[PDB]
Amino acid sequence: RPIIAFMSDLGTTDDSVAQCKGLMHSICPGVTVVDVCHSMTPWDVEEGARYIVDLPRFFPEGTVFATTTYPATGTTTRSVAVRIRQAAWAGSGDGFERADGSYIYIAPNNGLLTTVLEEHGYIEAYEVTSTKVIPANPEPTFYSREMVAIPSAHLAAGFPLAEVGRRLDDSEIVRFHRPAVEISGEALSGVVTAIDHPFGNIWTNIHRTDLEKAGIGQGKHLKIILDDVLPFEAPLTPTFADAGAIGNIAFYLNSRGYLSLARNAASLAYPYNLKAGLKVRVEAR
Amino acid sequence: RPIIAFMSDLGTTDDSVAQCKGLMHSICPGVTVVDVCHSMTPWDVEEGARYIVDLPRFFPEGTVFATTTYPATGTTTRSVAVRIRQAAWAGSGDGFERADGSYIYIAPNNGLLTTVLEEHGYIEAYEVTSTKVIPANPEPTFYSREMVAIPSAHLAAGFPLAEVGRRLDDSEIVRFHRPAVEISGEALSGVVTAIDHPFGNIWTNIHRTDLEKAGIGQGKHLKIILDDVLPFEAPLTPTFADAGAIGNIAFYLNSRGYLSLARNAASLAYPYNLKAGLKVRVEAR
Amino acid sequence: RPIIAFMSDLGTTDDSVAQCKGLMHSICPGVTVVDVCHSMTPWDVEEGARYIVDLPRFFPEGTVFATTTYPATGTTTRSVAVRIRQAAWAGSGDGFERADGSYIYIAPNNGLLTTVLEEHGYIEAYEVTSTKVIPANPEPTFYSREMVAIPSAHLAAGFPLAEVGRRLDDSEIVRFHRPAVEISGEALSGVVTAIDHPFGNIWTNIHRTDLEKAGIGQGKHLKIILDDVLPFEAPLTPTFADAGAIGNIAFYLNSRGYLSLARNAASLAYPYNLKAGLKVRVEAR
Amino acid sequence: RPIIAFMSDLGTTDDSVAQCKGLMHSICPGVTVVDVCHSMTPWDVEEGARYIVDLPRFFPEGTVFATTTYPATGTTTRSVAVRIRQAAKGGARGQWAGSGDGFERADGSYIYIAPNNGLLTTVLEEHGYIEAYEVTSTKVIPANPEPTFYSREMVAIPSAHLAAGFPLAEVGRRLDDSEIVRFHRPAVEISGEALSGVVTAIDHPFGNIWTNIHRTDLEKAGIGQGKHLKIILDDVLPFEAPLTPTFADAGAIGNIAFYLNSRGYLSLARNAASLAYPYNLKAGLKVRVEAR
Amino acid sequence: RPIIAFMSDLGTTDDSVAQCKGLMHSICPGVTVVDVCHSMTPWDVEEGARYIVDLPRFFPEGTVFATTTYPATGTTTRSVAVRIRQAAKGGARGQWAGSGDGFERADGSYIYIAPNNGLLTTVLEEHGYIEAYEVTSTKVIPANPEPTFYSREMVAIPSAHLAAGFPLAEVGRRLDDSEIVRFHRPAVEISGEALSGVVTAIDHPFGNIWTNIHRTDLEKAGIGQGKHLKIILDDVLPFEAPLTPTFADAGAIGNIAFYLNSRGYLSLARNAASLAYPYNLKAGLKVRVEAR
Amino acid sequence: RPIIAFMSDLGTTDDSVAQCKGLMHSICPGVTVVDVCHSMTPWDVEEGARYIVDLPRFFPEGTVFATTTYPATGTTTRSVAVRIRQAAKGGARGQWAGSGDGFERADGSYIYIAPNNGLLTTVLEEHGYIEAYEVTSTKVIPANPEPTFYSREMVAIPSAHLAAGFPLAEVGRRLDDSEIVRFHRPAVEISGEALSGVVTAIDHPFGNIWTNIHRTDLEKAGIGQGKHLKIILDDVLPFEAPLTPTFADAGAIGNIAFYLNSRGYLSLARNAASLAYPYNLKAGLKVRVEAR
Ligand SMILES: Nc1ncnc2c1ncn2[C@@H]1O[C@H](CO)[C@@H](O)[C@H]1O
Ligand SMILES: Nc1ncnc2c1ncn2[C@@H]1O[C@H](CO)[C@@H](O)[C@H]1O
Ligand SMILES: Nc1ncnc2c1ncn2[C@@H]1O[C@H](CO)[C@@H](O)[C@H]1O
Ligand SMILES: Nc1ncnc2c1ncn2[C@@H]1O[C@H](CO)[C@@H](O)[C@H]1O
Ligand SMILES: Nc1ncnc2c1ncn2[C@@H]1O[C@H](CO)[C@@H](O)[C@H]1O
Ligand SMILES: Nc1ncnc2c1ncn2[C@@H]1O[C@H](CO)[C@@H](O)[C@H]1O
Ligand code: MET
Ligand code: MET
Ligand code: MET
Ligand code: MET
Ligand code: MET
Ligand code: MET
Repeated sequence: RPIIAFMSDLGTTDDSVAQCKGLMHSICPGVTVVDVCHSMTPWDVEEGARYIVDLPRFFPEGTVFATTTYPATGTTTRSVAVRIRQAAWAGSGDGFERADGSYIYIAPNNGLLTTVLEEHGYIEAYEVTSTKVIPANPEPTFYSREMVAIPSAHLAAGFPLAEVGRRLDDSEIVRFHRPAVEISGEALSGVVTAIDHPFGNIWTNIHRTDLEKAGIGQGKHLKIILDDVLPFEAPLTPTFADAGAIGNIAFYLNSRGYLSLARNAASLAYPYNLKAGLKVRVEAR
Repeated sequence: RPIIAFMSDLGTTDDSVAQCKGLMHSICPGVTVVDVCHSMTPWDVEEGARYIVDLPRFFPEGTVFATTTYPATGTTTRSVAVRIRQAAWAGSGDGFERADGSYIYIAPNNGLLTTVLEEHGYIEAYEVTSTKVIPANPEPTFYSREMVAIPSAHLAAGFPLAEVGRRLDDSEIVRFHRPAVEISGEALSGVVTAIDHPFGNIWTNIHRTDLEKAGIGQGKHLKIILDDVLPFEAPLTPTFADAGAIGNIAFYLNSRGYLSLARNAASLAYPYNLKAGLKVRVEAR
Repeated sequence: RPIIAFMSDLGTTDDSVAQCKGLMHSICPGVTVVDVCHSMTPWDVEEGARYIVDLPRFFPEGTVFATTTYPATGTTTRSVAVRIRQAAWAGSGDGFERADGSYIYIAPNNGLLTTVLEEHGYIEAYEVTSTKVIPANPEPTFYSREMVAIPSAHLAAGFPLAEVGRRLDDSEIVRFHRPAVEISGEALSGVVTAIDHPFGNIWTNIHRTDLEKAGIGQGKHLKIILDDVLPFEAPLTPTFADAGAIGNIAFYLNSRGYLSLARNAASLAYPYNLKAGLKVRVEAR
Repeated sequence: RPIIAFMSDLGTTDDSVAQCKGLMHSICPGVTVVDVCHSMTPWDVEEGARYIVDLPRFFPEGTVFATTTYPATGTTTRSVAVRIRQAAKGGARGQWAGSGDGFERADGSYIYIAPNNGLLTTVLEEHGYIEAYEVTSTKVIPANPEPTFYSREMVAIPSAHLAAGFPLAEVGRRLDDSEIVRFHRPAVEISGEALSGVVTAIDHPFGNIWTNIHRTDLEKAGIGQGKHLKIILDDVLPFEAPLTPTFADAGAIGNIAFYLNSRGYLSLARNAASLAYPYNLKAGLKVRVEAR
Repeated sequence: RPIIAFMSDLGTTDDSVAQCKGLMHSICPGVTVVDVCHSMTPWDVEEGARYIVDLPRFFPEGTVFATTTYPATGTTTRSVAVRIRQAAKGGARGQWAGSGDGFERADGSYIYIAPNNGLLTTVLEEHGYIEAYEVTSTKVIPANPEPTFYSREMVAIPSAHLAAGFPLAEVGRRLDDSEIVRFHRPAVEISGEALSGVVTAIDHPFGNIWTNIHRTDLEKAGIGQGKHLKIILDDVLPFEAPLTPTFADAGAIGNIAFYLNSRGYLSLARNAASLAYPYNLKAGLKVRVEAR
Repeated sequence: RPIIAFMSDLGTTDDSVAQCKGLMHSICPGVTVVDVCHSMTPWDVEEGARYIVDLPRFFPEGTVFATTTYPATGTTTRSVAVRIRQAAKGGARGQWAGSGDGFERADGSYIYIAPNNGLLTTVLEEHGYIEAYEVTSTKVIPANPEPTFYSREMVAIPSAHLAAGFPLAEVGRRLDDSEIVRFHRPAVEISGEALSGVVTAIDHPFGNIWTNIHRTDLEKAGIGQGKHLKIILDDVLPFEAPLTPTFADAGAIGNIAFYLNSRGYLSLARNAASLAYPYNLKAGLKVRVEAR
């Protein structure tokens, strides 16, 4: 039962995604295509990375991840196809253990896989050039279809990964550089990485382990200032309801393990026009 | 061929729904996940109820409905899993008769299933606590995944419903209270329950049976006033085209059996900024 | 492995599409429903046509296309079901050749299939009236479900096309009339047919063959004026990156073969409030 | 104590109006410049016309009206300056303005000066005029006018000379009536028990709705105070109310009121609430009026 | 050289204000009409009140304040005209306005005329008054007032007669204090180290935030210049800053400042940046003040 | 008949401007306060500068310009008051304003008073000045200025004393030229057949586009009336048109026009249509000009 999990910037308003799915079913009969999302901000490689970095442990072994925003479409660039190592457990009971090397990502070689590779490691990476799995005459503006969707379907059908093209050195895989959290005492500086739609919760790049280094744990009183102006105060709690009344401010670690801000069953970011990229300062005593 | 029909407030812009689907396929290989919608207004239990109340007759028997907006995520609350009684026919010819007790809903116990239970009745309801079908260590902020998606997949795989947890008394199932239509002569008062996106038609809580009690039938001339200010007049007709010219006002019973307002092949609500919650007054003579 | 590719104006915010899919699975067990899109501008038959005209070559033979915007819902009108001739190749290598007569469209008879029929031709067309494949008592406002979704599933299950109703003459199939490109020297006049969401690229009705007639080929310097006011200049290039710096203007043939405008990895239409329908004038020397 | 009442499309965000006023004071020391408004939709002469046609009876005799939207600035066109005949009564009833029984205004006692582009159409129609002149004399306009600023050069500057007592007939040659540009207004159509017209304006900042159906139109149709009416907008919104003097007659806050506005025309509104703004109702919607 | 200071809800987009001014000049030749503002939210008497309560000390004695939002226009209601007692000192400190030590204003030297609908509540509260009269004499209002335009008929027109020297006591009968409509304002609540109040206004066009906590409230709570404060908005935004004279005392551009505004009330802002606009902060948010 | 021309960032929605005017009349009875505009973007001194630099030639000699955006209000800063030298000619051609050949203005005949924060940069640059003084005397400012309201305390109030004839040199000590704060403006870059600059302003309410390329810049580049030009905005929109006197020279309504604006700078627009608004074109876009 092959599965392709599909994340793109192709949108939800025309036939772009369906063209890809038709070909996926053409190449791999009985494939199941699971949509991640197709509404990421176009060409925002760091935003796309967030939508795909923690997928593996949720999916059956052998799942292929087709992940793409392709602003360099039509150029001599070629996609990269990678077998990751550690799935890094979700599910009922104690969850579902996944064996190493059980997932393949295929994407533009433009940094999209940066955090996937950082968190999971990888066993082998190849550039995708073989006309066995890509068109001999690719549509210049549609590499998300030609260089990702189509070869992802061959990989799901069991095309041997090592035959898609030559093996890449680690230096040939493009990566983006994320801003580091800055820690001084129990005072941390970071950024808003995302507005958690559709709730308007606010996600930061400050991880649980950053909090731990600052001696911040559950129940610690925090002050969080956004963009050096807008202040919030709350204890660190497991979840939204811990803020008490509807509308109250909660500080919590999100399901990804990162410090987040929210109103309890109300939207925090939207009424204040808050967006990703704002500076975050965290203070505890 | 097991089917899970999935309705959530999780949105369409990140990997939340895909995490659920991966696990559903992990737990129930060969399951088909049919998306209802994932864009309901967060925490609006009455809006969610509308999207799920009339699903059963459309689906093959044995379908599991995973339906969730979970503002109490992370608390000691537990989901409820319910086998409904009457499917309450759709399809070609005279439609498809569905046997009693053929569908299971699983949802937060927060009133989401209120109208499902009212229209279909139910045979048996259980709280979902067994670590055979939920995580032993659930992600606090993600009960829509942990307490709905994951156990819905076990139920679809044939996990016995009565083993998910203890059986609930009817008093333990939370319900919301809907405002009643008020009837005086052939004058009715109700509310706008929904803007019918993407058309901008206007749906009210005034049912066919309310109209019947007021002696209002097909062709009756009506005056409908919204929010005690904005007036419309038309005869009650079966459909949009019966208004005549494009843009003309039609009054009709929607596919759910409720009195609705529309412009013929044009949007009524959007140009006038009309939204759910407005008072509705209906007058006939 | 039957496939229905589903394009509608039913939206993504309620249970409308799921009601259709439930019935499709009810009628054709093991069917795969592939969503094209459901967010087309309601009742815009020319916009819908664009989303479905080039689908066939992407899909396995035997695929049924269920395509619908149905403003005449509830009237005596009946859908048309058509076996097209030429699929008109996509895929790896030299692509996937599709045999003639391998696809069926079913749609309102309201012009939606106009360009499908123009580009592919057709072998046979029927009105859909048999209560073997439509309801004996159709919901007046829901013909997209009753007259398209339901019979599309019977066709996918192998219901013989010629038995859905009587065979239509070509004169009985409604068509819309598209505005023609006007060519004078190497000066062309057309219109913006679409904003290419989510990128904000601008698509025109000026085809590669129109450019060829004007002696315009790759590298030719063009001036394009929108709405007789807003000017742009660039050489014709294969793709976005050929504009050079991020934000620079590119002129290119889109994946459909039509002259298009874009900023390189930035949105052209949105900052300038540009929308479909604007006049397009093209000048070369 | 001369007065220039100044209506333009120059806006309120830069020094354009002040340049005009500086010059008005330079030419007519002691002048008072009374702003009408400066926010009209640029180049909409029919909107501009509504802001100036009712002014004369409110002002002291001798007042000069400098009124201008000038899209033909810098061309060979020249402004028209005109002495009107009747100051004219106005309002829901038709009366002189002021305390007591109001202030009767003498004939021939106001001058309008404007681009000759139709801006004065309803001024001339409602007030009549004695003689009209094109404005060409370099005694009252620049010898070398700023091409893009005729609202200053050909309206503000000569209006101040006129306010200072410069003889109107010496601004340039007399115009024939046929040389005066006019726009054409939609007529009200009248059946016995009914009337059709149009929304002419949203009454800012309240959101009241003004139509072109005049008191005299109502009278011809046998409609007077207290008459139960239906007023349908856009053939889709059938409002019902009696014709009343004012908003509060509708009773509760928010209730629909039908009334003659302060210009003498049938209008709709909500009592101390905005009718047009919540529902995006705008000028140009068709109006049907029916006696019930 | 009489002055009428004119505050209305008539807006700045049509000829309504000019009609009023034309009549003011007709009645009081030589008058100067000083616009206060005309953009107040229609029918919001508490907002209108804030625009007029601090005016007297800024104007020459004899100045008449014509202040009006008139949703009851055209009813049997009549305007109130009143001679106030104390011009009153104001500001962050409480002083006379002007150069040097400021200009002391004599008592009984300003008249307000307004709809009797509560608009003058804080004027009367802060200044006191000698006598109040309903405005009924057709010496100073029309015999047949335009029903929808009492702001012109019952405020503008009589204000000009008063400016011209018409005796206040002859405008109509004396009112008892109980006949003067008043609105009720939220009181500041005071604990020893803390205070609760409300945002009364966003200070346009800067986006500063004004509260109802007055200097005298701070003094009662032992809070003076330099005191470290917390000001929490909407029980969700806990701003912290010392109380300072002005914006630049916050240091860097964009930093939060707490200060007494020019009306004497505790306010919050950013130094040469907008506080309220980027975050959609609006009047009505709860305020909690704490000494730190 | 003294005049104060008043430009501020105080806005048009509350009583701030009226407080200033009340005081101006208190100090200079008989003064006329001519509003320039009050809607400038707060604290944008370069925008404020554009609203005041062209004023002098339009006003009678002796006119005082009170011009203020004051983000440093309440600090030790003091306003600068200055007698300018040349009133200066202006416009597309460079001429005196007014009828006939215009009104020549004497030197040394206007005073500007402003925060010393660069607001007067282009005023001083284009007009020159005789002497500049810091404003400190309590004869003309309050002994105890309202900390947040220096636009009133340190500009409005002393401007009225100056209008009343108070000797400029007695407002405080003479400043050295180096003590006058200035902002720095982008220079136009000139190649033989081409020029680069910037959009300085959108011309509201029309949506015309103003650049910093001056008539004298065009002359240096050999560009005169009728010259076929290309003007590229943001290196993405290559407009083409001949240089013409005015908008209507473009022919049909909506056609692109290139012209020298009333301030003397190269501008782009559509003939009786808005260029900038439909496409969200704003100040700050780069400009390239090419002779064709
Ligand atoms: N204007 C554009 N500039 C650069 N890349 C684009 C543009 N429009 C679409 N694309 C890219 O083309 C890809 C499809 O091949 C999409 O994933 C998208 O990132
Ligand atoms: N700010 C919030 N307050 C309460 N519940 C939330 C919030 N954000 C997301 N959730 C809920 O968490 C659920 C996922 O477990 C979603 O269904 C959603 O209802
Ligand atoms: N107001 C309306 N007027 C005409 N058709 C409509 C309207 N609302 C929905 N529909 C149509 O009903 C169809 C469903 O049967 C949709 O495809 C849609 O086109
Ligand atoms: N782009 C434009 N096209 C035509 N006329 C204009 C334009 N911009 C301003 N004007 C006109 O110039 C006049 C000033 O002379 C204004 O009254 C205005 O109507
Ligand atoms: N729709 C309305 N309802 C009540 N009062 C109104 C309305 N429109 C304008 N007014 C009032 O009429 C006054 C003029 O007499 C204005 O001050 C204003 O407050
Ligand atoms: N938040 C603020 N920061 C700095 N200056 C301000 C602020 N609000 C108003 N001002 C200034 O105060 C002046 C009045 O003294 C105004 O001209 C204005 O520029
Ligand atoms: C991504 S834009 C170019 C590729 C294709 N035409 C599409 O719209 O998806
Ligand atoms: C619903 S918010 C918390 C759960 C998860 N992080 C999500 O975004 O869906
Ligand atoms: C398309 S509107 C009428 C059909 C159905 N009620 C729906 O909302 O889709
Ligand atoms: C309307 S163009 C003439 C006015 C002047 N050019 C300005 O706006 O500054
Ligand atoms: C506020 S209604 C009175 C004013 C007048 N009717 C107008 O707006 O023209
Ligand atoms: C710009 S702050 C000084 C003005 C005054 N505080 C006001 O806005 O009322």
